[PDB]
Amino acid sequence: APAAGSTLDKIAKNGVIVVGHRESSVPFSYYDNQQKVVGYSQDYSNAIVEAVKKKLNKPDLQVKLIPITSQNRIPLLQNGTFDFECGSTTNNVERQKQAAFSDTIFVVGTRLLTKKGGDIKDFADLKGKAVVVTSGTTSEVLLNKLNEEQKMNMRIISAKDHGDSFRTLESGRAVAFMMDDALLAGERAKAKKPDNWDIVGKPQSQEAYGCMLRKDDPQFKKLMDDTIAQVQTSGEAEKWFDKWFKNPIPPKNLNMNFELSDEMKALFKEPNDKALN
Ligand SMILES: N[C@@H](CCC(=O)O)C(=O)O
Repeated sequence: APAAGSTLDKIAKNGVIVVGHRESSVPFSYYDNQQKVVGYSQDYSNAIVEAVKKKLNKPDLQVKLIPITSQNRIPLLQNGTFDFECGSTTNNVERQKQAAFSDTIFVVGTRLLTKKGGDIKDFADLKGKAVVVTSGTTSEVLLNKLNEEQKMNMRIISAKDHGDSFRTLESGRAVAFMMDDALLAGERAKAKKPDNWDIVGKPQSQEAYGCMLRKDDPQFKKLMDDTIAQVQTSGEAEKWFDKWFKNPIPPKNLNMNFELSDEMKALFKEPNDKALN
């Protein structure tokens, strides 16, 4: 039975499960402009919600969706503003000190989005340039460290969410947008002129996405991991990948045209929660 102070206990006592979600993490957790929060990662959230309803024997359990940001996700998680979220949050050692993560659901490389006809081809070209990044992300940490350690004299602009960062680039307020490659492609898919943007540069890091939940809650993590494991090992995860990464997706019916890496296929065979950092 759920111990006091655990998430399942909180949900049962409050009579509702609070699902944190993203507004601009395409195509993981975002608004489809059809009144729904959708995406590859959100699909796991829905599966986890179903598992919770079953586990607690509450078929009519309330489900409340609350938007979160890269910057406020941990503080909101810690005071229980939301119970868990599946989106584009990187699982790393530092964050494990403040939260817990489910088995890995995606892997990304941190790169740059910039104009095709522009002069930015790699990270070295960013010296003395204006670069935008989303507040509270691993890319912001990496970019600031690179700026300091390599004395790049970059003017770093920190935006509230990925769409804001992209629009900063699109409107000429920055020459490049540094972020997880999948997210860069996601913002490009919503651009006024998608073809005008290229993802370039050597990845500054390889990062694993995991649904995030509160730390020291083994029972809720188990429920989430068990749900993820069945989705991945059954072949359902790949079907979700194809839907969100190989077919037209909202809100502009564009295609990500991504391919599932052999590494991801290996993980789907045997799910695990190892932080890549
Ligand atoms: N995955 C990175 C950037 C993307 C995001 O935060 O939504 C992070 O967790 O910081």
